[PDB]
Amino acid sequence: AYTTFSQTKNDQLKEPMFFGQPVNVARYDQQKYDIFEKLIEKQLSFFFRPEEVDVSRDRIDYQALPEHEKHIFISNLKYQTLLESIQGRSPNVALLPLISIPELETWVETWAFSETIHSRSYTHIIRNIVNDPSVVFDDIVTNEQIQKRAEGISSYYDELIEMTSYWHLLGEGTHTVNGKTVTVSLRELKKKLYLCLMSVNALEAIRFYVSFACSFAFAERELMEGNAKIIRLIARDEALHLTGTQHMLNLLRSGADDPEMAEIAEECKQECYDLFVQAAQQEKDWADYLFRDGSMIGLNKDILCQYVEYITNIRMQAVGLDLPFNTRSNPIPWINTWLV
Amino acid sequence: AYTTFSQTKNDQLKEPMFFGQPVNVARYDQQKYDIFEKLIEKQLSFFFRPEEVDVSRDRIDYQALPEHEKHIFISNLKYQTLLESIQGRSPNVALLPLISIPELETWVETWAFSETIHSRSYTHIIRNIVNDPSVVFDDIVTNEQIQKRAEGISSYYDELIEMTSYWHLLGEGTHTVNGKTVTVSLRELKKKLYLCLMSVNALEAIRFYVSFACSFAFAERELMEGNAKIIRLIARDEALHLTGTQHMLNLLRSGADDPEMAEIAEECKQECYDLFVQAAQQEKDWADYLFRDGSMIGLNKDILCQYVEYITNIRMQAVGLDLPFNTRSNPIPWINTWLV
Ligand SMILES: [Fe+3]
Ligand SMILES: [Fe+3]
Ligand SMILES: [Fe+3]
Ligand SMILES: [Fe+3]
Ligand SMILES: [Hg+2]
Ligand SMILES: [Hg+2]
Ligand SMILES: [Hg+2]
Ligand SMILES: [Hg+2]
Ligand SMILES: [Hg+2]
Ligand SMILES: [Hg+2]
Ligand SMILES: [Hg+2]
Ligand SMILES: [Hg+2]
Ligand SMILES: [Hg+2]
Ligand SMILES: [Hg+2]
Ligand SMILES: [Hg+2]
Ligand SMILES: [Hg+2]
Ligand SMILES: [Hg+2]
Ligand SMILES: [Hg+2]
Ligand SMILES: [Hg+2]
Repeated sequence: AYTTFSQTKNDQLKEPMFFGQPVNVARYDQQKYDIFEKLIEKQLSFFFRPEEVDVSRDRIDYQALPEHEKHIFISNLKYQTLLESIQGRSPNVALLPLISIPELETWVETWAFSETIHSRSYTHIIRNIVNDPSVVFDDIVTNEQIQKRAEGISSYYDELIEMTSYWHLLGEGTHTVNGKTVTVSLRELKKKLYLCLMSVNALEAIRFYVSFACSFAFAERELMEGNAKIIRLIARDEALHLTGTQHMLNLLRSGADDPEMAEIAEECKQECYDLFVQAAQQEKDWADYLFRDGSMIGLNKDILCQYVEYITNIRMQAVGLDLPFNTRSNPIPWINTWLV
Repeated sequence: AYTTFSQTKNDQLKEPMFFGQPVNVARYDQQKYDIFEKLIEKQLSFFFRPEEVDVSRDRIDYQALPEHEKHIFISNLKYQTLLESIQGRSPNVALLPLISIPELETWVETWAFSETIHSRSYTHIIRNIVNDPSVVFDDIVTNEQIQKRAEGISSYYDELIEMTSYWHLLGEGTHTVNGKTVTVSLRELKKKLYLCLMSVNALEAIRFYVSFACSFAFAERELMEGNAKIIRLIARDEALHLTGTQHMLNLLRSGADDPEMAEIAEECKQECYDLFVQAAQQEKDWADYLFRDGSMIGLNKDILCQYVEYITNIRMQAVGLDLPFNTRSNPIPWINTWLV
């Protein structure tokens, strides 16, 4: 079972990242993997207050926007708000019960906390550009075009969480529950974690970044500048989150942290590849719904699909997956002015 | 049954604090109880960076400190470190999966996050006053006297977590797990959550404050000035945390939230009372160990016991419980100087 304070004195430097003894003492004078301590420090140094950013001129810019451009901006904003809602709670609920080294535990909480600041940031923006925020927030849960993503994301988390509970409650083996056989395998749980981490890595590395291009395109035309300033701060944080997931995945696949995981990762290689491409395709399909009533200056369906493939190739190569698209240089070099 | 993003469009203003539909959209433009949004805002305004606080002078003070005084200072520090390690992760693992309103969800994550900063604060202090931090940190896990005082904390959380897992996995009813009859009652789960909350209230409002008195006793001597600055920052946060738990508990008691919780609070009033009496005794029994090699002017077993009864009565009255101890004046008025 899981415990909030394992009574066994253990060498936290020798535990695997996940599935080892639950973390007891929270100390930061030493780490098995210093990268996580460096990320905690950097993230703490990046704390910011959304409410302090002036977004008053965004309201007029928005109202002045053509109806199709308002649709593009608001749709994108809703999607970002959805992702931050999930990322503020999920890393904690899903990973905290499985982490066995202190630096990773605190990094996860720090990462999750920064995501909640991002959510508060979007509330700040929304309240400053529309008369009734409720209109926007309610459309997030039910928007068909948006939910054809949250579902896939929430699924990986939910499945991992459920299997984690069965593991902590019953342990490994073949069990019976109300007339049904329930099999609990640590190997399958480890796979569920790897798949979930790969999914979150794509979320942090591609899903967020595709939306940033949408927001900064307005900023290039000197519009929605308050929103832009807030997005730059958020993007600065996501870069850290992506560094974290990449290190977790690379440490797990190399076999240096857990030989079994490396074995499992090699085995589900094609699955992770498809999972990554699927996310890229979902971002691609959004472009259609996004630019249905027309596109705008500096951004269109074609340019967006190009950027998705460009970014996807980079991210997949970063975690050892084959490149799914033809190589090319950045289709929108101007984005570099706004990104880390 | 738990999900990271419930697909049902629900009015978050009408959900109960706990056990309702899992929070989907993280919005901060409105709230059922604005007190939690006010707490989030305040806690964010109190963000501080421990490592900035100079504690080099503390090393000198500590070493030049009389042996028995080093024992008192270090023992108190190790207990505080234990509580922060627990409080940094527990609210998230035990409460997040059960919260149903966005303002409370984020407050818990913000509260827990601040506790991790407190943990980092203690690493900063420990690493700077001792030659080998590993001796201190490892003793935290094995020290029978420390685990004796904290007995009951991790246990409560762990029980709530297991029962919560059974609830999410099997739902309400009587089940058969591996041939054993397992009963899952929402009513009983609610009781467990309520008692866990009263326990955390006692931890935040009593256990932390008794430790602050020991720390400030040195500050009164113009010693351990760096530690003192940090403890003042920590105390500032704990005041918000206990304000939060007192409000959660009293709102539940009022019957304005979940009607069943009002019934439960009433039914287990003797249990609530017993929790405090037990905790108070634990804090007192700790005196024997703390002052085993001698005490200090103004800080001894009798004074500690008087302070424990003093603060316990104050805290119990704040949540509507009868007072177990004889009424009395503050035995250490000098502490007011350091608090608030
Ligand atoms: Fe974010
Ligand atoms: Fe992120
Ligand atoms: Fe604390
Ligand atoms: Fe606290
Ligand atoms: Hg996931
Ligand atoms: Hg995940
Ligand atoms: Hg756009
Ligand atoms: Hg885009
Ligand atoms: Hg995989
Ligand atoms: Hg994948
Ligand atoms: Hg594409
Ligand atoms: Hg393309
Ligand atoms: Hg508890
Ligand atoms: Hg609790
Ligand atoms: Hg004390
Ligand atoms: Hg009860
Ligand atoms: Hg009670
Ligand atoms: Hg009570
Ligand atoms: Hg006493």
